[PDB]
Amino acid sequence: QPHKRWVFTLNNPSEDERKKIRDLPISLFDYFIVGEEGGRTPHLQGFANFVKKQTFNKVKWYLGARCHIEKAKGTDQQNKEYCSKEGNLLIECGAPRS
Amino acid sequence: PHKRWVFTLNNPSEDERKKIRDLPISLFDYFIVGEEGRTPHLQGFANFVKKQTFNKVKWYLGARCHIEKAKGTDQQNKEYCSKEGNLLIECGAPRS
Repeated sequence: QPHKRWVFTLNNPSEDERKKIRDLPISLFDYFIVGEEGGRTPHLQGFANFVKKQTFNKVKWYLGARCHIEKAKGTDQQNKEYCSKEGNLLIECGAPRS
Repeated sequence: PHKRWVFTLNNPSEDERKKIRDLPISLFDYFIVGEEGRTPHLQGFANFVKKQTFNKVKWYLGARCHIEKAKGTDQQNKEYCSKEGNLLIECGAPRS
């Protein structure tokens, strides 16, 4: 079952892993935010709200194999707040839908 | 070369709108383009990461675009591009 909204984390991300995420097209998303957190072991904290419904395999293809991804929960704005809670954003793109 | 540009596209194709929307997140520090319009119209603002000049920008945004170097605050061009309030693309953050 594909869903539209995914959350995801990446502990200790490589720079090639950072560029894979930033190299995504702006059109993939209604809303996209990934903050950097932690620097005793920095992890990425990301929430993606895709335009189309996406499948696990497709969310992993886009973000990276090493990401831990699962269906998101809560309002768009709620996860925006969760992802920008250490105040070091890497990517924001779009606007939070309902 | 400059980093900050402004552009319009008069009556812009669906293939022209998805060409602009298809662009990488990693090209811009700020990027906004709203739709305005009886003759609809695309008003944008691109604050790249790298310095780019004309022929680079027009390979990215689209040939028949009307581009030029920007002037005003980034939150000024943001207010300009969202005056009509129908946003197509916002990506990054309005810088210094």
